[PDB]
Amino acid sequence: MLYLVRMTVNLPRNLDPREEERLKASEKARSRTLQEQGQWRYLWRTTGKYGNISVFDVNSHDELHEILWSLPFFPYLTIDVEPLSHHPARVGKD
Amino acid sequence: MLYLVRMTVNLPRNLDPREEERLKASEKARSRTLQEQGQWRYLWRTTGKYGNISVFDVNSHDELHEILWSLPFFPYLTIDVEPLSHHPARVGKD
Amino acid sequence: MLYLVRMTVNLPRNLDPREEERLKASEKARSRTLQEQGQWRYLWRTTGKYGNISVFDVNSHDELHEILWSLPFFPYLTIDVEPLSHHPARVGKD
Amino acid sequence: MLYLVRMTVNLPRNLDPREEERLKASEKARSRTLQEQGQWRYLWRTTGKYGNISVFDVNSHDELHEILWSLPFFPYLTIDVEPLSHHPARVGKD
Amino acid sequence: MLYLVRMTVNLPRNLDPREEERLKASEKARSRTLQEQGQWRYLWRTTGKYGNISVFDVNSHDELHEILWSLPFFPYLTIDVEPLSHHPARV
Amino acid sequence: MLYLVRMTVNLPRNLDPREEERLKASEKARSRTLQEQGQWRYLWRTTGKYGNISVFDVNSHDELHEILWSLPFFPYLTIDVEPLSHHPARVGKD
Amino acid sequence: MLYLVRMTVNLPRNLDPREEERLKASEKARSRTLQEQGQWRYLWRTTGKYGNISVFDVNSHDELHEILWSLPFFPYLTIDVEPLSHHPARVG
Amino acid sequence: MLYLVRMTVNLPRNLDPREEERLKASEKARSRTLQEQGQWRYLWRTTGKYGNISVFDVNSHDELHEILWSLPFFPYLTIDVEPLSHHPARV
Amino acid sequence: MLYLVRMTVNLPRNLDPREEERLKASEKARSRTLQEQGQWRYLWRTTGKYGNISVFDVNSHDELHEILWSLPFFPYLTIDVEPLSHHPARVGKD
Amino acid sequence: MLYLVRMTVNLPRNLDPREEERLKASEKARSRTLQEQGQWRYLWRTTGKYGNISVFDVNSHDELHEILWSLPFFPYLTIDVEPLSHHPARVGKD
Ligand SMILES: [Cl-]
Ligand SMILES: [Cl-]
Ligand SMILES: [Cl-]
Ligand SMILES: [Cl-]
Ligand SMILES: [Cl-]
Ligand SMILES: [Cl-]
Ligand SMILES: [Cl-]
Ligand SMILES: [Cl-]
Ligand SMILES: [Cl-]
Ligand SMILES: [Cl-]
Ligand SMILES: [Cl-]
Ligand SMILES: [Cl-]
Ligand SMILES: [Cl-]
Ligand SMILES: [Cl-]
Ligand SMILES: [Mg+2]
Ligand SMILES: [Mg+2]
Ligand SMILES: [Mg+2]
Repeated sequence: MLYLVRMTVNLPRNLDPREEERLKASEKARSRTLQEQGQWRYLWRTTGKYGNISVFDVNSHDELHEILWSLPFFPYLTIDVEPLSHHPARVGKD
Repeated sequence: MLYLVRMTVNLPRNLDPREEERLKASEKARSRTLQEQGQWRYLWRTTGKYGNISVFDVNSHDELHEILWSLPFFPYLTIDVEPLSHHPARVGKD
Repeated sequence: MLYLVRMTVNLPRNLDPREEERLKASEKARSRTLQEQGQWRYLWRTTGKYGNISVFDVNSHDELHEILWSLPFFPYLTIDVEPLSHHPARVGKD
Repeated sequence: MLYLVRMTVNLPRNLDPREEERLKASEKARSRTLQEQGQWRYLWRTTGKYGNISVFDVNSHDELHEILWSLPFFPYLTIDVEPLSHHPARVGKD
Repeated sequence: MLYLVRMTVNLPRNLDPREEERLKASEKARSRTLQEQGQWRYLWRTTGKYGNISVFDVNSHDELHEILWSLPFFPYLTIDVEPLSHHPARV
Repeated sequence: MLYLVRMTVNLPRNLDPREEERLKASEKARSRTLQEQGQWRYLWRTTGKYGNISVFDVNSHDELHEILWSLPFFPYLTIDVEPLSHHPARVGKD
Repeated sequence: MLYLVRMTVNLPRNLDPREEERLKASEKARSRTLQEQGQWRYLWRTTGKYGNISVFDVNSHDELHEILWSLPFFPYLTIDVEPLSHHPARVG
Repeated sequence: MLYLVRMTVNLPRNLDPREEERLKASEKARSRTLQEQGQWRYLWRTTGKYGNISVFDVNSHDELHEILWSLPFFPYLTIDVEPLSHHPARV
Repeated sequence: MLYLVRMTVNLPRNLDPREEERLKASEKARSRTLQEQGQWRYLWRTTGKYGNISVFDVNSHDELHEILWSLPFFPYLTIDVEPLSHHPARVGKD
Repeated sequence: MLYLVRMTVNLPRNLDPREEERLKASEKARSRTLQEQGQWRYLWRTTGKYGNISVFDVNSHDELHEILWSLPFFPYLTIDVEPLSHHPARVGKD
């Protein structure tokens, strides 16, 4: 099942610069795994913005929740989740 | 380049049914052509709603504008256009 | 899996009263079938308003979409859909 | 009487880790008792968010207020409360 | 139980004038009985607006729903409902 | 003349317990005084929230501003003020 | 008592032309009176829009309400009302 | 030319008492000068809130900008600026 | 002085076709004159929309008001106006 | 490709005068270069606010994104990006 997921990142200014670097690296490694495995299907950045606009391909809401909750950035994210359906006019794969 | 495009459809209440069925057919035919040609890259239906969420891959704003203005549904659409950029953490193709 | 679904009903003021009564009877019959078959899991009235707050239990976004699209009231509904996940603190049935 | 209640949780970043862990266990024990007793009728996780959607079954607005005010998380919650009425098309339990 | 209820009225421009007079009289008669009985506890008009801001006192959500749905104006109202609780500092 | 006033409270997290309780005590005392004198005509708690919905009965906007300013909570309140007029269909007290 | 009042005007497209010119003349005459009295204290037009942004100067909310309800345009107006208080830094 | 200006004030919670005092004093002195000179034409308090609604009378957008930027409170203000035009019904 | 002006066009669906043609021709001729004279300094279309986003250069708010009020499309426009100032970092023309 | 870009600036309250002076200087120098090279086509101040309205002229969304990310002010900016198209009624340069 497909979901459109928007994430806005607000890392705190008083965040320790050294922890910030560890967080950033952990986040990148985690999104790599998830893209390689296919759950994180598309990953784009809205032009001019931090954060991402993505499509996830997972088999349940619970799975999507666990993936998002697991992200190192989660405590600093604002997330919007929108289910996507097959469009009858679609030519090719969803 | 990539654009995330949301469209919501509000067809007039007083549309003659013979016109409405042919308008829907022409819209579907036009989106088919655009998907086949590659400009309309992804097309999804907003779950529970008469609209679509799409990704267009076109070479200019003017090209996207002309494509949207061309749609049979255009006079009845509410459209939001968001430019998408490459995410540095992307694994694979944009 | 579960979805929280809000629906608000806006029937046209010019609706033939006989057609309005037929439409309402059709809507009520359709929601009965969907509740008996288990997809329409919970159904409440929004106090003071002509609408409902519901919980649907289906196997895909597409299933939910087809169900909502099929409702006799669909052309007159404003619908919001939100996925729900199992809460780790839940004691009892979902 | 039933109420739909949305809660979003924003724990302070400067929360002492032992304070936080015990706050989390206290919250879970409290929601457990309220669910066992029936006042907290349904509880779901908002997919992708630190929060919940709940249905409470209590005898008065005052009873609901006291329950919410008493939750360990209350000082860190954003709460929305909406009364629910019995829907005439309901087949099955509320 | 108390509820704060806001109502905004939008009567259609194409309402038959006689029908509009009758509707207004029916609405006023209905709010009169509900206020006399106590369920419609307070009724104010928002300054500058064709609406009301009210407090209802009823025994359940279902009772309030039936009362609101019963109003002659219901098809033309935008309604917001908010539960009110006793304030511990109330004197 | 009558005003509907909504207040939401956001106390600082960094208050010593003694200063927090003193603040809450001063607030309660101030609201008691205004209620006894009649300027604070009605006072209700928003179910599930730390705030109030109130009706003030005062002789000028200037008087209302000074009253609201004078509340110990003022520096921590979000306030909305709405003038109320006598309703021609009213039967009973304002 | 001072109030900041915003009004946006939406006349029906199907208004009889004669009736519409009459309504406009009645509105202008009514605002003239209220301005002469000082109750409609300031009257401006938001640049680019059909309506007004105004300050009213009246004794009570109820008086303001009757004034607004009285306007020939009232059925076609969207109105926002905000109370204004004396500012301690005001000079004059 | 006239402008309707809304200002909402959010002073830092960490300001020194003495420093905040001086800052408020500087703000009040600046608004006094601007009102005496006529550029700050009207100044009202938004009832119940720490803000103001103002009308400015200046000769260009650039002049208004320089005036607002100069306010001691500027870093702590949220400002909305609306150009006002002469109303044909103004007496 | 300069103003950013956004305009969205909503022509009635019940316009006689000749009237609509004349209206469009009149609008285009009026915007031509204003651009040639310099009051309408810049004119762009928001991609995907029937409107424009423009910069006007006029000597007063009243002058802008009269120009906008003059437009044949005025009754069908939603307009937003915001003042622009010379930016101290600008290199090149305004 | 033209883009309309709004930026609002929120500099940290704790920057000392020399930090602030240097950051502003760096931002000004960066915008100078971008204007000289033609990517930053128009630049105006938002009257009464610490911000700007700009028109950028670049060959891809990614080019704009890298330019915005490169600004000294970027961590402190709120940015909105809107694609612009050529308007059929335009007389003059874009
Ligand atoms: Cl990200
Ligand atoms: Cl699930
Ligand atoms: Cl579609
Ligand atoms: Cl282009
Ligand atoms: Cl329903
Ligand atoms: Cl929770
Ligand atoms: Cl009413
Ligand atoms: Cl309170
Ligand atoms: Cl007007
Ligand atoms: Cl009054
Ligand atoms: Cl102020
Ligand atoms: Cl246009
Ligand atoms: Cl002017
Ligand atoms: Cl800037
Ligand atoms: Mg007209
Ligand atoms: Mg048309
Ligand atoms: Mg604006």
